[PDB]
Amino acid sequence: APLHIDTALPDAAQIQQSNSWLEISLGQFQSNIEQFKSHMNANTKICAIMKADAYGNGIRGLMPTIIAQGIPCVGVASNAEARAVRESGFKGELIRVRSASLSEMSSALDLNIEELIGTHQQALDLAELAKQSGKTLKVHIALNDGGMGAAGIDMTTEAGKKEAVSIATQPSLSVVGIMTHFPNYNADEVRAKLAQFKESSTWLMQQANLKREEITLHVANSYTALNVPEAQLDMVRPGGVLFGDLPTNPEYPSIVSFKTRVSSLHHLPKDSTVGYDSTFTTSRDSVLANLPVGYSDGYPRKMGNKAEVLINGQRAKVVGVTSMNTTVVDVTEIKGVLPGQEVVLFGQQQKQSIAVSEMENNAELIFPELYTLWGTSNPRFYVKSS
Amino acid sequence: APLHIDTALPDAAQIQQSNSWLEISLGQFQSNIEQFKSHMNANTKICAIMKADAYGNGIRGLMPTIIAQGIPCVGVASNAEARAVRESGFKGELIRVRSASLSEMSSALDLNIEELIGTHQQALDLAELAKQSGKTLKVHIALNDGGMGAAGIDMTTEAGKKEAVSIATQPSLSVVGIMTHFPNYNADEVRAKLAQFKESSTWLMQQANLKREEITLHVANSYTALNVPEAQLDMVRPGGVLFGDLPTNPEYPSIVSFKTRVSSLHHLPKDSTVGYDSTFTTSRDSVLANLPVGYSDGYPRKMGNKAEVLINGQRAKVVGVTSMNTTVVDVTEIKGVLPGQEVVLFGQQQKQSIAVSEMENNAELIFPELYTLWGTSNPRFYVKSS
Ligand SMILES: *Cc1c(COP(=O)(O)O)cnc(C)c1O
Ligand SMILES: *Cc1c(COP(=O)(O)O)cnc(C)c1O
Repeated sequence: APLHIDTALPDAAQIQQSNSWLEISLGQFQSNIEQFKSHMNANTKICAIMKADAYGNGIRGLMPTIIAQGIPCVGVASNAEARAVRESGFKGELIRVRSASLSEMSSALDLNIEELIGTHQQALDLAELAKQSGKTLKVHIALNDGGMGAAGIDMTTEAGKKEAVSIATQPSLSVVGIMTHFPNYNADEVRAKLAQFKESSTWLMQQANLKREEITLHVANSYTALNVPEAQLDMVRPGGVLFGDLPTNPEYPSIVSFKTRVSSLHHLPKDSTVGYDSTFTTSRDSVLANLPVGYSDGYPRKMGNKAEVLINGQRAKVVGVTSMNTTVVDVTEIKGVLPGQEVVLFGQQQKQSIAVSEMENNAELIFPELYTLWGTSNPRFYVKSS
Repeated sequence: APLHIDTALPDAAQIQQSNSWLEISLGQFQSNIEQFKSHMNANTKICAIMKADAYGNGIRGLMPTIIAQGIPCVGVASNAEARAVRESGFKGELIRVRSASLSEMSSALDLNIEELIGTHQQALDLAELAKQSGKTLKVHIALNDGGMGAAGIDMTTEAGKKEAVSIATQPSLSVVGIMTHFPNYNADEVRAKLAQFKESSTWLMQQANLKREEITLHVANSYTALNVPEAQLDMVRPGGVLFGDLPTNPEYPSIVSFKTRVSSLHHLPKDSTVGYDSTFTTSRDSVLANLPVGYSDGYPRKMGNKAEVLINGQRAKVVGVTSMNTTVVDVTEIKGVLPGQEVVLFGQQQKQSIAVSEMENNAELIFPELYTLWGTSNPRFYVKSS
């Protein structure tokens, strides 16, 4: 992950001299948050998950919305993300959504993160940090009732239960939450695992003399919070849906568009090869648009000869493989095309739209694989309109 | 591409609190440059191609080597890259290796870039910029003899030849180079296209009254410079080989390693699912290492259930799919594993090595697709040893 999340919010002139960029619809983000809120029980609170620099959309540009919406909790993964969240002035709960090394946790003490622990050694390490800093650190215990087998303590055996109790009774730590995480969007499976989580967390609280009314039980990602409402419990952890990436729930549109522009227009006669490996040959006298975007910007090699882009409200085929820095598009039949015109790689333009499924099929990746790396590799412009 | 290339060269403490990082062997880079130089004719000069933030390895950390080695020319793609090169104090020739929009070219005037033009409109636009800035701008004309059909002017028709002459005779521009670029690593094809390039460039110079001895003819990328020596001409444009990514020439080892560390160690009984979509189930009582790296760091989803990583000098299988931020590895049979230990995702560790072909097969990407996005998504540490 980036060591530092740049403090700049790119302006129009800066975007104008960028090769490619992301356009983030702040209105759509606000709308998605408000829509999501409308479905939450009165007794659940929201922890907005902002890992991977807010799912590629950018923590620094989105935090003022999180604050204006009065969201009480934010989740992050890296220390750079924790810093960017606190630098926004956010003074609510900040949780880490993943296991973090001791070196990560120790360097972030000033940020008041509630770490996520699932092993005795993590508890021991944090207890020592607490001791050395003269404070009691707040933690969430991750349980494995969801069956992720990743961050949590599995309690299906005697040894696992014993380890769980050790975590939960560690001196110098305050257990403020107990959680799990679900691996699938199957509602029946989530309901069965939710029941098991309630059993496991109740048992653990009994064993460690924790008071239920002081513990935040939380299990729900975006899918679960909306589609298994009884799993909302004390707090929900929506990430993708806020950004409009919950594939089961298309009523939350994506907030991200990926754009470039036509650099140059080239006349190429019939029977001319295009691109590395000469994977395409013109079948007619052609006009090709040269776009200064390539796989190093996160537009994959596989897009060539498969994808279409939008130029002047019309679909144009990507021809030849995409190079490290350049993409070539056939604009032979597209009317009105000129250098400098905006090109949509993902998003809408006039009456045309590129679907998420289309992107996925062409890239042979899932959508977040695309957009998280778009976000590390391109500036974000926050559009505020409508 | 990034709008700004961070000015920091991460130190050990900063790396220690990063989740994942790249290790760049400066010694290997120096060695690769010196080895490459040993094969260049006395009359050719070197333009080190440093696009995509030096192929993910980082312009700012590598420029002092470029300068110490007395390389006279650097090539870049984005304006941010041009800035990073000039900010190193490099005062040699700076060329753009791709078509760039007018908005890009106009914003970069202070950087003294020699732009790369293949259309009349680009020539006209730059001539106007020259006029308005009271100077003569230096340009390279891209020709299509290589058959890339991307940045160049195709001269196989009368109209193409006429456009080429218009580019080459534009008032207020100084043609300092004429070039092409080859789409394949086939030496016989490169030789045939080289002959055609010599014919086309000679004709163009005659038509526009250009003086051969003042024009730099250049056609060779890494592959061509080493494997078709007669194509070295006046200047070569090596990128990949300097960084140790020329697949035909393994005698230039890769300068990049991708690393993380063990965050936590988890005991998971037999018949336990791991990861989203529960694509893996343990067949025995297991110990799993949780690594804080995932696809948002550029370690693809497809690595799960396919790849191995190196921990304590031994290979360990990645189990379940990689998530946005986390990777799980089976260390059940690995002896000596402890939290905090370094993990090699790509590179060498003790007697083990992960091959480029292995990476490619597992990720279902070509190597530069991986490393360019590693470079935008992780800090670089420059190792200076041996
Ligand atoms: C990312 C993550 C979430 C949010 O997941 P979405 O499917 O994007 O809503 C919630 N909890 C944890 C532990 C996560 O890692
Ligand atoms: C990237 C590029 C090069 C260098 O290519 P390698 O195969 O990495 O050596 C040379 N010329 C142009 C025009 C390029 O775009």
